[PDB]
Amino acid sequence: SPEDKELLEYLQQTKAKITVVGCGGAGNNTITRLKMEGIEGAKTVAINTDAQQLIRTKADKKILIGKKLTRGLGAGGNPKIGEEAAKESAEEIKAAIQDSDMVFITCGLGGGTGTGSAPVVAEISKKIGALTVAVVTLPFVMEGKVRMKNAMEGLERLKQHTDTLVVIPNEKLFEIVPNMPLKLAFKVADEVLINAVKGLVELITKDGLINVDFADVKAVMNNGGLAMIGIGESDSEKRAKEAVSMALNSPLLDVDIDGATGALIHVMGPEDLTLEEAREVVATVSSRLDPNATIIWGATIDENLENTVRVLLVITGVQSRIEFTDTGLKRKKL
Amino acid sequence: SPEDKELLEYLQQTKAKITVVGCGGAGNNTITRLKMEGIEGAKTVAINTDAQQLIRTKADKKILIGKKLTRGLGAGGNPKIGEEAAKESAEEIKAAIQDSDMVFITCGLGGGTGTGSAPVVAEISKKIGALTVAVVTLPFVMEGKVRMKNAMEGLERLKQHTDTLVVIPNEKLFEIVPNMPLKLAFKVADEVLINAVKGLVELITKDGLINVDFADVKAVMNNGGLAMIGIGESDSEKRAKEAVSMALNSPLLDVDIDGATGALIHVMGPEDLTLEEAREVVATVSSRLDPNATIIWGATIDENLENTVRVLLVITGVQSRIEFTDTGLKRKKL
Amino acid sequence: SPEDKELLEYLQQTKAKITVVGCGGAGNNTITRLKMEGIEGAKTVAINTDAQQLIRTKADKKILIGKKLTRGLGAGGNPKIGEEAAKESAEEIKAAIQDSDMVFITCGLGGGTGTGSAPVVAEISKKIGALTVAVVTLPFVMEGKVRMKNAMEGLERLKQHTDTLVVIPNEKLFEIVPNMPLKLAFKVADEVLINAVKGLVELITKDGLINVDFADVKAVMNNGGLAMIGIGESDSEKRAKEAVSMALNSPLLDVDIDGATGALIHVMGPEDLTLEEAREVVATVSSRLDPNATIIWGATIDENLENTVRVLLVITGVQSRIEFTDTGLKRKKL
Ligand SMILES: Nc1nc2c(ncn2[C@@H]2O[C@H](COP(=O)(O)OP(=O)(O)O)[C@@H](O)[C@H]2O)c(=O)[nH]1
Ligand SMILES: Nc1nc2c(ncn2[C@@H]2O[C@H](COP(=O)(O)OP(=O)(O)O)[C@@H](O)[C@H]2O)c(=O)[nH]1
Ligand SMILES: Nc1nc2c(ncn2[C@@H]2O[C@H](COP(=O)(O)OP(=O)(O)O)[C@@H](O)[C@H]2O)c(=O)[nH]1
Repeated sequence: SPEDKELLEYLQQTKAKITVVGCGGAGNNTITRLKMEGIEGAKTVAINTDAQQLIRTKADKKILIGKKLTRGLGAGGNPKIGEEAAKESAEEIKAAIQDSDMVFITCGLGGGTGTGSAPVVAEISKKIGALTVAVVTLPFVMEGKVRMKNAMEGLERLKQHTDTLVVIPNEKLFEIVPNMPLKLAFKVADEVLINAVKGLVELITKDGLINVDFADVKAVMNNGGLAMIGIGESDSEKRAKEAVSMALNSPLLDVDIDGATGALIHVMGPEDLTLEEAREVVATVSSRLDPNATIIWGATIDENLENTVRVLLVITGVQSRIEFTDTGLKRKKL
Repeated sequence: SPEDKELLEYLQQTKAKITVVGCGGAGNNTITRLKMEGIEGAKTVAINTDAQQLIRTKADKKILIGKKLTRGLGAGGNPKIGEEAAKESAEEIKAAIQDSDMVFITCGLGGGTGTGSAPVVAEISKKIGALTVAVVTLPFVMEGKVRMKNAMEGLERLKQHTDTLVVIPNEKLFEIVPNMPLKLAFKVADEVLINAVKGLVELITKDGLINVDFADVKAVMNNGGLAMIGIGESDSEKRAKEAVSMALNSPLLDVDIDGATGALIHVMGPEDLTLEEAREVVATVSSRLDPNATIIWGATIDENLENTVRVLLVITGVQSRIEFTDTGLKRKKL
Repeated sequence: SPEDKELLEYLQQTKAKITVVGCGGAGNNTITRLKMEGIEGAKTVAINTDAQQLIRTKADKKILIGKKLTRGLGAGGNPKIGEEAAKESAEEIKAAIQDSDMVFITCGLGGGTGTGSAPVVAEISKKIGALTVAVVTLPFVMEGKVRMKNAMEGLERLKQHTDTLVVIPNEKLFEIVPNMPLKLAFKVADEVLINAVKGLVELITKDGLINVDFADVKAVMNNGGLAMIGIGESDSEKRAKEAVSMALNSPLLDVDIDGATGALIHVMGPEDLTLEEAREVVATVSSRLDPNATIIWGATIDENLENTVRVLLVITGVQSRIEFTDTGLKRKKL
């Protein structure tokens, strides 16, 4: 029977179905790059309340949300509209992430479409029973108080309908290249973003020097509460050791990780990458979290990655370590 | 791309998408006429719990609701059944008004299908984020106490899922042609209805001596609370002046309009209609509402409208001026 | 018009649309038999969280629920998973029972897919406004305390989204053939089940010596609260009298029926079945319930039913007569 045959086939699926949804201009901007630089095994869905941005975007599926609310003309920086536009198009959004086993909601918090629609796309995803993960940034302080109070509130809302929520405070990007002209500001942030997102998807989707079990990912990530990134990499010949300290020290991991469970580690390096450098990476890390943290890791080889090995680090469940003030992420004072 | 092309096209839409849903026998009866006399740019959806009436109706789309509840055999005057039949067919109803920018729910309150299903079609419409407007009548007192207590309760329910709700008390039709035999009763009511409904749709959809901005309509109507009609027209040569006083005095505007915001004014007249008579119309009106009422108006020319100019008047947000007793609309006593 | 023609046709439907949904292994097992032995006018839908069982099943439609939650690999005896798998696939489940006028949810309570998914399929059915009926069993005591505490809780949950819920305690199967080896245990239970389910469907769907009005069924069954079965049959020549006492005495009707309203009686017999034996059957029964119980009955002739007449008995609204302890159905002590 065509139903039995279909059933049989189902059992043969070997790969997890990952869909990436970018919201608003920045999120669409991100989707456009993954769609070009390629995002190993993942479909891209861009959703915007602004038709012009949506149109100049490159994605697998485009959805103009808020068609009656907005008119294809933007949400004017208003999270309330981003939200209704998304609520108004729930069906359509859900129909795009419907078959995904895992869904990543990415965007720049602070605007109206992203800040308002991300929590909506997230709650819709959770309903269809998918692994809901958000890799989202916080505005630069230069952008002002209203942009951040809005970003904060969005983060809070996004917290409730998210399995794991990865926050990247653009402000620390300045702790990485101190005298950056706002120009690069958003170009650096663009980079960090595409890394955090691609680093995570491939860690789960790209064949490495280890089989990384989606069932494990789902296990851990199912409870990443509030996670934070760490990126590091060494040109030198003591790579692993330097790439993981860089990472463990990135100003992006702006949190006290001592009391942290779960972690996802992706070491990427050239063909001369060793399962041992990977392990070095993993233990230097394991050595700093709760003694029982569940750690997911993988190791992939990157063509264009010269003599270097990057080390993406996603430390989860740090929400008790942080303070959600409507002025930003404040490292908790107990 | 077919998605981009589509997106582009979207931006070119110039006309608001209006769908008119008539519920129950009277509502279906109304839809049948708009479908014939033509309702400038608006699709008609008739929904009934009675297959026989539905069948003899003329509409763009027909929906037999309550197919399992009822069996295509009516709701026997019961609002409770009108409601479940509609709740039972929500999906189907929603699929018919799904793309509308604006939805009009029309019916004769007092029966079972209309009284029960109108609030359901209204809440469904609001969910899809459309401009939900109801042009609905109240039964004649001859019909009795049960018919009205049911109509009242329906009006209340309809209040919660409606952007603006236009009430037409058939009882005042007698204040217009005093010794009317019940025959005409429903023939007069039929007229007033088709006017209130067509007058409003064309005001928004028919090209006049002024561009009427749907964005303005949505603004005002988005808050018409409880509205009431006024119809007037003058054969004479001081038209505007006579047509707007007639209107301002119609026994149908059975409410204290002094404290009213928003209003929609549609003056229709022969080709010799002036933008000035229209303005006369509008100011005589503006002069009687809150000094800051938002007034939407338009002016269209009607072929078959001899030497006359009709003046439809929809005064909104008068709900504080009225008393909802389960015996009818009582002009509030503060 | 194709819409009018369609409407017309609708009015001509003469038969109620019955869909039977079996959940989990036992439920799928049951569906497989009705699908083969044939279930007079009823479509079969098998739903399972385990692909292997689903595949070896025979049904009109198969649905693998919990595809993201479970992975086509079972629910491991967990009701919590049976539930999420079903909640996760609500749309798909609903799309299969969507046009039914009546829906039967059948399964063996105690496992994870059935116990968890039956209440979900039931609440979904009630939403589409269908006659929701469950013919479900309770585990044998040999299976242990956890299997039953889970079955009990499922029964409770199933109570809330069910029009009438028919419980068959497998434990009393031993009061019928006392020294049964667990082998037959489940083979006897298999029989009783296929009878209770087919007996009820045909009583409503198979042409007998009486027109049984679906409108009556819906009336009664709409309020069967907690029902219990009785099966009996006589080889002899005083059939009716013996078949109805057997039935009235079956250890399966483990409840005090004196205070019971409604009942459904299906007497099946050979071609020499009399409308009078049927009436004998019905009055011996009527004589023992509340003096105003609404009794639905029918009478059908069965080819392969030698000189015998079976008598299926479904006595409804006995929930006040029973005690729901998380160790089984205890005949209430007031
Ligand atoms: N990385 C990155 N962030 C951006 C970019 N443009 C804007 N943002 C950030 O994202 C936030 C929202 O901007 P935008 O994406 O335009 O918002 P929306 O379209 O209204 O949802 C801002 O507060 C910025 O910090 C961009 O090109 N790259
Ligand atoms: N204008 C108008 N009103 C009607 C007509 N028939 C009934 N009504 C009114 O509408 C109410 C409901 O009647 P009907 O449309 O038959 O109700 P339903 O079909 O049961 O929902 C009555 O109480 C009447 O006042 C009609 O032909 N024209
Ligand atoms: N009649 C019958 N009952 C069964 C059969 N297998 C299991 N059961 C009963 O149904 C309950 C659930 O078993 P199963 O159908 O495997 O559960 P599930 O697949 O996990 O939902 C058990 O506790 C048994 O009492 C069978 O073949 N026939």
